Amino acid sequence: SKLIHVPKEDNSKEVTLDSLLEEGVLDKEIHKAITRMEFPGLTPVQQKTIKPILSSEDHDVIARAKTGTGKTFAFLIPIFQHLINTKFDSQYMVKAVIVAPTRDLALQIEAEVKKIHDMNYGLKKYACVSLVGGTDFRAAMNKMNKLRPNIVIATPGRLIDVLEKYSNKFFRFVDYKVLDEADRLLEIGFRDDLETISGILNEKNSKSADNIKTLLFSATLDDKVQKLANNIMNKKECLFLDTVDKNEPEAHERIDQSVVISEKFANSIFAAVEHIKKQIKERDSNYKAIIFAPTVKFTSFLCSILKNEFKKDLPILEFHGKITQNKRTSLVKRFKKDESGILVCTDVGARGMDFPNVHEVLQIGVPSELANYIHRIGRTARSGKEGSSVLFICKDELPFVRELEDAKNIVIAKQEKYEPSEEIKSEVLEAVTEEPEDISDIVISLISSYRSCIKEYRFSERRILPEIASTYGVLLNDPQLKIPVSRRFLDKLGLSRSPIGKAMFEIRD
DNA sequence: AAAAAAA
Ligand SMILES: Nc1ncnc2c1ncn2[C@@H]1O[C@H](COP(=O)(O)OP(=O)(O)O)[C@@H](O)[C@H]1O
Ligand code: BEF
Ligand SMILES: [Mg+2]
Repeated sequence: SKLIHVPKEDNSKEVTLDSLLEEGVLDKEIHKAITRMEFPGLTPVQQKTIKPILSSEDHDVIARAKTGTGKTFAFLIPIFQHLINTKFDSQYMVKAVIVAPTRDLALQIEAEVKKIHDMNYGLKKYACVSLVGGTDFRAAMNKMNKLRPNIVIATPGRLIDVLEKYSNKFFRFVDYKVLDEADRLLEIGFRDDLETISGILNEKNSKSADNIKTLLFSATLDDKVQKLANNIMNKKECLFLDTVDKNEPEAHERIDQSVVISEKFANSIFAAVEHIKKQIKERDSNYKAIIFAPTVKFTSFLCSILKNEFKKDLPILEFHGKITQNKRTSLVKRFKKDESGILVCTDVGARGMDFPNVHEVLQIGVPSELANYIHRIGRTARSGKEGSSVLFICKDELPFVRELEDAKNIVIAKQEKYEPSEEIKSEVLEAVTEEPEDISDIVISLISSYRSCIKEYRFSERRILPEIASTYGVLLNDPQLKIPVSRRFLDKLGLSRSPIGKAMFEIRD
């Protein structure tokens, strides 16, 4: 369809709750709720989104705004407004459906809705139910029946599982569709589900198949999403709202970025520990940080080290997809509340998760996708606070830092090399209690992980994978050693006819 | 065998 740009404007008349109230856009009850949150003033994207999202019964909406700049309320407020605008029509039906790439994010958005509810008990009538995977279906549906929610937040899969069973009962009158972190939801493995959801909701709707308004939000998107969103967009023209200049980088300016480069990938483990150690001393245990890792196993493994190396000083929270949803929710709450501590996680906590007052965002290795570099370091410097970011890598990963400059215009001015002392190496290797068999899996996971993103990050397959592989030897403290595997397994890997596979592995059946 | 996400 037709895309209409609305570029960033420096000379723009401000927008406030009071103005939007006096202008008649916002009813008193939502104003009352948002004002009590005692924000200085509406963030750019909020000022730019609210009126348009409510404005025409036509145009779809895309909105780009940097991390932690209030993109949530930027659509949660208009929704509530729309709910107030139609309180006598279909008062027991879902009118707004919000979708998010992870469960914790969905639950977080739900919690935000609950905050809105908390700031004004008059808005509790507009009930809200979350539909995410890893929780009891029956209970969720019991909640659905009980409350008759006007707002649903969900993850695609469970939402499909709900729709295929109860599309007629709750979802026959949706008017708004919200894709938070829209770009991720349009990636492979998500897009089909979103297209399915879109199809079902459009098919089921009573007024028309083009009734629903679609809202796309993310810190990272371009026009190339609209080509990917074409099948889920209904309206004839799309409203692109951008709080960022076209040339300007998507990364947040207030983030103090740096990158530590090592000879080997394993070294980055030593660099991170030495860095954290320095911070705890200089900050007197007043340290709140998030550290990212490529895989679940490397996360869990890194957690062991950090626990052995820093549990005297701080709490170490392990956070990844293989954690049960209860533990995830609880630890998320704890890290949200706690003043200090270290959150060791995969990319489950890369997008959208708002942990207040995080000092530093560390990264061992590279993200699952280029864009997720922006989101990762986005976990800090949120809501007007300052923040720092450190990227721990080795030379064989440097083509990634280059691709950060080429694609996203992101330049890390602060670079420096790193080589570990024998002391720190001894200290860390002493902190490893994992058997060789486990180390094997841990490194293999990294091999598999880094293999998948070679084409994406411009890596040299012949140079990168053996480096990742030698980690095994480094951890077992025998550099010349190779990972012991069976021929059939290496054949499953498909590297049996490769010099690399021979260079990284030792067939020991 | 490799974030996440449907069991
Ligand atoms: N208008 C505002 N002024 C100041 N802080 C805000 C405002 N709106 C939201 N926030 C804060 O921003 C934090 C995270 O914002 P979020 O909605 O996650 O932004 P994004 O989705 O763009 O990352 C929340 O803790 C919230 O309290
Ligand atoms: F809305 Be964002 F993903 F916090
Ligand atoms: Mg964000």
